[PDB]
Amino acid sequence: EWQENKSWNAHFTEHKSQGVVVLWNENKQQGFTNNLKRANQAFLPASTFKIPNSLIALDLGVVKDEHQVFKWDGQTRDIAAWNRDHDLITAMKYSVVPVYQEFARQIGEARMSKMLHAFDYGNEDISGNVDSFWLDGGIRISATQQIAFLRKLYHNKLHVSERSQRIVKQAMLTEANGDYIIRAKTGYSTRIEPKIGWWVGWVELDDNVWFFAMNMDMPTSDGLGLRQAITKEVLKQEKIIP
Amino acid sequence: EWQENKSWNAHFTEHKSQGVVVLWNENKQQGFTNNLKRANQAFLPASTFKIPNSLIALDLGVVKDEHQVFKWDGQTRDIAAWNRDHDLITAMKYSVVPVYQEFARQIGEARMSKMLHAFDYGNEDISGNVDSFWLDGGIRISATQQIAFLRKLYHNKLHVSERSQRIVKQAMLTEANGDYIIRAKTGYSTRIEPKIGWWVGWVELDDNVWFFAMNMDMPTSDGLGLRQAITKEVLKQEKIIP
Ligand SMILES: [Cl-]
Repeated sequence: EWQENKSWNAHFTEHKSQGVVVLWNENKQQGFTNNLKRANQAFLPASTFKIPNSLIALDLGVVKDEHQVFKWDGQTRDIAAWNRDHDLITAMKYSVVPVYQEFARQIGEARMSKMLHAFDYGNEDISGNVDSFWLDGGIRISATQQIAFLRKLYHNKLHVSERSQRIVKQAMLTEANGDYIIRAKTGYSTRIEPKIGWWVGWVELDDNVWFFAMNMDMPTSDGLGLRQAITKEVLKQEKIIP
Repeated sequence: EWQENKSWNAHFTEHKSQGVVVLWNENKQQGFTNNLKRANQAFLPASTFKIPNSLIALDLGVVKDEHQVFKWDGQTRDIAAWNRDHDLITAMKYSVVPVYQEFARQIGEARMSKMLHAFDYGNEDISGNVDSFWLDGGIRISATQQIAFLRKLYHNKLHVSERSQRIVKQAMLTEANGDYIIRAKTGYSTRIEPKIGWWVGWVELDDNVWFFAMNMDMPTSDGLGLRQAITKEVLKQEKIIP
């Protein structure tokens, strides 16, 4: 069941922004959003694709464990954090595209396509460069589809090993305190209009889990922090977090 | 190699307290403490024993997974947080002794003894009530021994399944942000003098891990927050965290 709560638009308007936030109460099995249409609108996943990419890479042995070092290829790139060695944990934390482009090439398009079908991931279309299709290729997914995918991951019900799903959920760790735990992943699609930013994941509470998926128009990189800020304002409004 | 930093005693004295803080730089394989003598002094583990107890219960199947509900036994206790259903995550978070006492009874004395010897855990002496020996029994462990045990857990080198060690490290999650992750467990020994408080765990950074183990005299519960405060205060002085 899905209910539309348009009052969340205040958080977008007050931040000179436009987008969608989708929430899912696991205990009640009930979803909420401010925009039904945009919640089901299909976008490029961008770096949110690092979640399924990690799962496949781990299960195929392309990645041994979360501490296997992937050496810098020496090429200086704009993002200074990319110009260094990384493991799975830091590669996720800093959204290091080049490391995951190497994962995709070793996975290959054949295994990438077939294993993404097992996840029921978006339109299941990887047409484009095997190492950039989630950035300028044919793959598309909606916020509600992110939720469905994330719920399977949380419950270890994706068709990969439990170990791989545990490692990725560890690598998704973003914030934790005495009130909640957030496991999530940011995204930032810029190669194909409209430019947008993602934040998908869930909030773990003592007695419930709140899955979330949001995307918003991102004409400039100045507003990237609004992906998390607007989400936390919805969470606060619903008394999910203090 | 071990170096003594007596300047950290300022953090204990200024709080009208006495104790030890032990740190271990994993990358450099170097330990630091304010009191070499007390760093090797053995105490009752108290609720810090919930770490090995969780490992044993998981590995033996006493606990299915981290979300298996353990129903309240109906008995009202002083700590209100104990008077409710718990899973492994919340049982750790709120140090629910009674839930872990039932684990110990189901593990049994023979399997408990064998597993602690495999862990090289303290003096490996479980004499006393099988469901309270870590509170008023014969088992003893020092701050340096806590580190050594925790390092095995971090590296999945303990003699249990990798899954068991991953679940417990998940259950140990205490704090996480863009700067560090803390996985730890508090302790509070009161049944046998001297009353003390524990905090054992480690700090995960991008490029290093800092294991820590601290205990301090705890004549009254007024100073339980000093377990984390004094630890985070040494970490601050040593430029480990902001
Ligand atoms: Cl975790």
